[PDB]
Amino acid sequence: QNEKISYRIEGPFFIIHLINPDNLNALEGEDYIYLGELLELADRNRDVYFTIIQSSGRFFSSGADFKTSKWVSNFVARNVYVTDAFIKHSKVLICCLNGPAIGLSAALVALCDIVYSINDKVYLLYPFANLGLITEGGTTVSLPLKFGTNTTYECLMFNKPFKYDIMCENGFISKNFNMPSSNAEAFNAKVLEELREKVKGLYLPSCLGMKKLLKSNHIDAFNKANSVEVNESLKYWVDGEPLKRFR
Amino acid sequence: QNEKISYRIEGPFFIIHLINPDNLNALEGEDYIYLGELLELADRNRDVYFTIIQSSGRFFSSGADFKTSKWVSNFVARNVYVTDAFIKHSKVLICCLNGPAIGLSAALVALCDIVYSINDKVYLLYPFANLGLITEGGTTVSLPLKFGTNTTYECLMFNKPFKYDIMCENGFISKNFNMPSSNAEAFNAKVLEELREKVKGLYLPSCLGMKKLLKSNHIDAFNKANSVEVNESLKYWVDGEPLKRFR
Amino acid sequence: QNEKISYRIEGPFFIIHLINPDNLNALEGEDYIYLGELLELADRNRDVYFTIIQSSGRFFSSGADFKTSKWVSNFVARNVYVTDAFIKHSKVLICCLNGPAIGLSAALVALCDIVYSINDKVYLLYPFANLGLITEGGTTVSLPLKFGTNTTYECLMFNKPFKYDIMCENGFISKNFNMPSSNAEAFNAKVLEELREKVKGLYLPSCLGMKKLLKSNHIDAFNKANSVEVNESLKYWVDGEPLKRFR
Repeated sequence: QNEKISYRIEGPFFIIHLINPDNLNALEGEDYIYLGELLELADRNRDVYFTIIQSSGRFFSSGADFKTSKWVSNFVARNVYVTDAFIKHSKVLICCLNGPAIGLSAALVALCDIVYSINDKVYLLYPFANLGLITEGGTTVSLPLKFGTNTTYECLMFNKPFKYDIMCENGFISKNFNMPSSNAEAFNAKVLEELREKVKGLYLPSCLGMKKLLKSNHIDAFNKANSVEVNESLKYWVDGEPLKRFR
Repeated sequence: QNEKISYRIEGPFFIIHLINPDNLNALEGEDYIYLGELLELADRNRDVYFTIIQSSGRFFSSGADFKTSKWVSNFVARNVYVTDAFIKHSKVLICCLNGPAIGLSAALVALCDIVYSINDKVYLLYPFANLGLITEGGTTVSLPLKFGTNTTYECLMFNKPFKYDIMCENGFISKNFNMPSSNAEAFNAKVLEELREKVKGLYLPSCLGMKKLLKSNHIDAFNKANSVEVNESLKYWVDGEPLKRFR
Repeated sequence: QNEKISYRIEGPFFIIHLINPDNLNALEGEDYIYLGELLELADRNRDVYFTIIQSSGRFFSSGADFKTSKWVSNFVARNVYVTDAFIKHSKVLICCLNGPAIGLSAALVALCDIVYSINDKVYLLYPFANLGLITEGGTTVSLPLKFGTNTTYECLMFNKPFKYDIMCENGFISKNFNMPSSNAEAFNAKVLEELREKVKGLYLPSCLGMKKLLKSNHIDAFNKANSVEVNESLKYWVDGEPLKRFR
């Protein structure tokens, strides 16, 4: 197991927690892999109906941690594995956004089923054009779907944040808790307090039955997207440009 | 014919009216069937270009009326038939929302082409998780399409209303008449007054031509949805849980 | 070359300009064709990454210029060619909306990737029902996608504008410059000033790589749409009604 990311179960809630606020929860390849496996884990567990993903500090995650060298063949394997696990996960994926997210970790927020926000200073940022890359983590599908093509084009092409006012206008954030971003702990605990309230009286196997159908609406497109995003990425690595621009 | 639901024709407008406000226009299986047949009716009638669906009282409809017992094989046959008729209907479907709608009658509001609202206290509610069921009436497709996946997940998974402020933010309501919900009669009559204004000067066969193309965008998905929703539902009935939870 | 529409290149920006404000930039068939060819042009040019489309005066365009007569077989050939060129264009399409757009020129605004507006008095209008026609310029796909089915039905069926407040609520306008619509010149120049700012530091081949993937999400539907819109249109011409209603 891993000291940047913890997890526990709590009735129907399998809870994953990024516990490295000092480093703005930047994640390395093996961290993304681990995160992928925790989902595989919650997904086998027959008592779990909701995978909640929380973080810490002032950022949800600043994304990739930057510290023949086909280290990029791991970078790529990273993308595929973790993106696959989200796309396919059958439990209801909930993300507690305690601050900005960037890069692949931002793409993963966009694959979650429900998102809640600590306050209105949150944003998602996809700096691909800036690092001479293209879309990853299913964003080809996930961004236009959840924010619209024209907004997606404005943000991706010109490396601009999908800010909070955009998130509400498109219903991306299912609720804002409007709390200090000093206290991520209380926000994460407030969310789970309410989740515990909302599930009372429900028949949870219905939720999974319902996700099973809703998921079918785009599952093929999500997978197609993951596949072709990776293929086309290689054209960009072999050119070399991404590397020069890691500085 | 049937004493819970009336209808008349009025130039291009085939008007269907739920006329049972005392019982908050709850509908039984045969009522949904009848409603399905009235659409088949308007759909054959070559003078009709708009099927308007109005109700009465303080509710548009509270949905299913609850009053070897394979009565559920009728419940199921109900869903399939009436959902089919909406999906396939070729006239422009307009719904005059005089108050909340619940359940299948709420799903049918989501299949209508245009919706108008009496005032800002209207809502749609889909209590499937609460009755140990899954999605029905094409909601698998219709909700994410018209409100977005993240909002759909928040409302369905946790049995919460799609309230009015959500409906505007997603353009679901094409106009609010902002009238007392004492007077549904005047609201229904105001809507038809305006509809009569708006059609003047138009070439109505163009409207049907245009719906024919727009409809093609999701017709397969709607049908796939109706089919698999029903199949998967049976897994839930045979378990029994829906029944225990009718109390 | 053509005296109603100019163009120049300026680093990565291929700029097309409708320069006939006196006639509210109404366009004839051969004008739409030319516009189609300018795109084919920018699309071959390997130094170009953005095709910017600007206009002049108080209108972006009032659409079709109205001034055995199978002149309609040219009307139709017009639609197909120019709609094809937009659908398929691989450079990032940006449209600077200096005032209202109508008809096919409005449909082409809806095919652009990004749109900016001079001020909040802009609108798009699709008067097809009014001229006994159906959808053209891919609007069958483009309108519901970018504004939603219910709003699309309200505007098309009843010949009403997609006004500015609707455009923001659906993220259609990626930024409003809030300037006098006296001065279109300054607005067009302000847009290009900012575009020049935003591209600095980026790796432009990433933008085209990203559009290549995003475009794939609906390219088949757009093409299907162009094809069947044309086929079904002929049923309406042969009836004659469009012609009677050109007065």
